[PDB]
Amino acid sequence: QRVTLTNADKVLYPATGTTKSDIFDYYAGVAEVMLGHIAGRPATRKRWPNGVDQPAFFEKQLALSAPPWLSRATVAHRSGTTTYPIIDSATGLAWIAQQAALEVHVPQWRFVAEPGSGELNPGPATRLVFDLDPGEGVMMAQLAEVARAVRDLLADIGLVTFPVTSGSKGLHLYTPLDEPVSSRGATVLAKRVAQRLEQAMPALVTSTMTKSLRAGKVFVDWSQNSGSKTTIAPYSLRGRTHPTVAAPRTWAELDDPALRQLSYDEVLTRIARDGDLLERLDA
Ligand SMILES: Nc1nc2c(ncn2[C@@H]2O[C@H](COP(=O)(O)OP(=O)(O)OP(=O)(O)O)[C@@H](O)[C@H]2O)c(=O)[nH]1
Ligand SMILES: [Mn+2]
Repeated sequence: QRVTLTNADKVLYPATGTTKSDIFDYYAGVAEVMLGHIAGRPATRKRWPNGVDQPAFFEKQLALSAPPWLSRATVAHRSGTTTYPIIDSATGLAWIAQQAALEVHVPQWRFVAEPGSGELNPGPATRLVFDLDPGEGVMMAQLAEVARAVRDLLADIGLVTFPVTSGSKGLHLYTPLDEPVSSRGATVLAKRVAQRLEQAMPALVTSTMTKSLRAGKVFVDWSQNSGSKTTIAPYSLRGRTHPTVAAPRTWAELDDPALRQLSYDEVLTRIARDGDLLERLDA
């Protein structure tokens, strides 16, 4: 289990001078809190080899050159088969940094080992996710109000919801599923939540993607519960002008109208103070 960090001094975020080495330091720093929420999941790497002012790609297939110690599993998609890495150790996060994989994206299900053969196949959804996107003119205050409304509807079912500022423009919400549920079943439940909210507050919420009608509304994207979709991992850096993070928040923080995205240094400071706000999500 060995990684050599090359171009450690290469700036990946020109705006802030943040380097590959800084990204390595960050991922080392968040390893203990981040690994639980990506354990057992295929990791998709969004890479910016020349930094955030240069092109990115969304890399799913594991390269032939990938180190032999990386855990991996295969997924049959509608075209064929893809081998993914599974990130489950500090060394794995060191590899992520070396790859300039600023963002780590995962589905809401984990691999499960076969009864007799120990072969890894996709298992049930372990959590629901909601991806909340602000339409034009929509401020953080409205995103937070809609997030509370999602939380309340799920609370009517005895489900708990954890808020995450995405690091980009919106909010992500996670709710742990106590009993096993298929990704199909998860997508149905999430869609019904979204639709219920849109019916209750059609001027403030939409459950459909079409952008012509998104202005003034929060689009509550329920579709990333699909087995074939991903959502950025909690604690992931973002490939944006600033090295912001998909940062777990408290509901009390969401009562602040000045609510904003957090930078990676802030997230480290918060972990030092409070540990993992998502500790109960994948326990
Ligand atoms: N195919 C593909 N999917 C992507 C790519 N980048 C992100 N995704 C996925 O597309 C969806 C939206 O991702 P993003 O655009 O990063 O949105 P976000 O993290 O919710 O950030 P904001 O909406 O800006 O707050 C998620 O399902 C991601 O896993 C990409 O380059 N290619
Ligand atoms: Mn979004």
